[PDB]
Amino acid sequence: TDSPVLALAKELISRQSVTPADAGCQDLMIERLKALGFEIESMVFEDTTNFWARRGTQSPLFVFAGHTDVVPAGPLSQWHTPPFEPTVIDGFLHGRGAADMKGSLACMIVAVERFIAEHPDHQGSIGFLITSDEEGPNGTVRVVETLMARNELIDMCIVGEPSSTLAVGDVVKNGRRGGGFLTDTGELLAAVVAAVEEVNHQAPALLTTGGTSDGRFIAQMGAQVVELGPVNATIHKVNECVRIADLEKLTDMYQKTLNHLLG
Ligand SMILES: [Zn+2]
Ligand SMILES: [Zn+2]
Repeated sequence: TDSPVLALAKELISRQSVTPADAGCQDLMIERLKALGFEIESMVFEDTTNFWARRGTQSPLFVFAGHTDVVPAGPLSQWHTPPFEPTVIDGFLHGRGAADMKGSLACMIVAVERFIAEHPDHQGSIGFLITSDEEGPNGTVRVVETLMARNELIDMCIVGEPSSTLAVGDVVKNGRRGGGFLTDTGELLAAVVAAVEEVNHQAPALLTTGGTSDGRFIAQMGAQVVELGPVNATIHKVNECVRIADLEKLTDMYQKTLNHLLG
């Protein structure tokens, strides 16, 4: 039987959540998080479902952000495997969303599970901010404005978009907090770099620009933001896939980031 990482990633992949459809992916995540003490707030905007979940009431607020939607399969004649059927071949998990970004979502859930099991008494708070419209040419903005307008301000945020080139964690992208005009302690990037170095024994390359508008918005509003996720060589393409070993590594990097920040 699978690791909980692969088991959950497979589950997510099976749900045909073509933008902006969620197809029940968020309910899967919400069930896992409800079991860990998270309060959940579902929020629909336009044709999209979103949610915000939080565990803890104390500073800092650390958040995992991402989307459940995926882009269309493209030509089925080109697909070696059924696009919405998670298909394991030679150590790789094939399917729409494997890399962008249902793999990372499963890694976020199991990392928080493992962390909350080792550190039930963690500092700070853990949040999830999940949307289903990211591949569009709205949801993030609407959720973030809701949190701001009730003075619930994310301190630090990992966006699990697939940031990597050859191997998971070889690149991460760093947001500029408030566009580079708010003070920035570097506490998040230090934590993530620390985690990536433990796992890979190599520092990631850094980009300071170029991520998603979604993450750029979170940073502009005041969060420290880092994008860290799987290899992106196959995103939005036929025969999208992810190295399963890299999903185990990413889960560890997320758990280790949590240790450094909260544990
Ligand atoms: Zn994405
Ligand atoms: Zn995408």
